[PDB]
Amino acid sequence: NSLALHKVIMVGSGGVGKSALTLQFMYDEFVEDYEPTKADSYRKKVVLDGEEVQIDILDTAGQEDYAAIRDNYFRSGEGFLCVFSITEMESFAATADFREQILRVKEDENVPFLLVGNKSDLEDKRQVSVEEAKNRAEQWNVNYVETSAKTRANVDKVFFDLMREIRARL
Ligand SMILES: Nc1nc2c(ncn2[C@@H]2O[C@H](COP(=O)(O)OP(=O)(O)O)[C@@H](O)[C@H]2O)c(=O)[nH]1
Ligand SMILES: *S(=O)(=O)c1ccc(S(=O)(=O)Nc2cc(F)cc(OC)c2)c2c1OCCO2
Ligand SMILES: [Ca+2]
Ligand SMILES: [Ca+2]
Ligand SMILES: [Ca+2]
Repeated sequence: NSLALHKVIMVGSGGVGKSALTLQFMYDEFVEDYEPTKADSYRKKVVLDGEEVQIDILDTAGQEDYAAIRDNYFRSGEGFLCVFSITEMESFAATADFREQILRVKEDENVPFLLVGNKSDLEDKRQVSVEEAKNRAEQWNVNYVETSAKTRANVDKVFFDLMREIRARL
């Protein structure tokens, strides 16, 4: 009677595509204006490897600055999509901070976690090399996936593959 509930948290610096990825996954729409300061949760039934489950997505927005609240939000998460934009090197640099924030709270270096390089449809504006992102993912023992919220490339993959990590590790 009770479905598995996979609790996913989007993290990453501003403008990288957290909301656009979420809204593409949820509603099959590329949304380009979503309030940068708006954090919201989303829930959908999805059939994961043939099992009906519920995904809950917390689309964070960095507005909450009070560390105890931010940590409470992370503590509740079971898996993390750590998003940067391949067109903004500083957003890639910033991923280290989210990683540490998550590790401090979850206290488990194997927490379900994907490094997501979004905006793969903007190859001509790339600032982060595939090599260096892959190297960082290797250092963290996480998978690296490049996505485009615009074209839908690997959007279902990152949510499904994270749910597979949650299923396996919890
Ligand atoms: N070209 C392109 N633009 C994107 C992609 N994902 C997000 N954007 C754009 O980047 C801006 C910020 O995206 P948003 O999801 O609001 O970033 P957030 O601050 O991480 O939630 C928006 O104007 C989006 O249209 C993508 O995959 N490709
Ligand atoms: S709450 O459900 O009232 C809530 C959720 C999310 C945010 S936020 O994403 O704007 N701030 C966060 C939340 C995180 F889990 C992590 C952050 O750093 C990655 C930032 C939020 C609230 O309520 C208060 C305002 O912010
Ligand atoms: Ca769960
Ligand atoms: Ca957003
Ligand atoms: Ca869909």
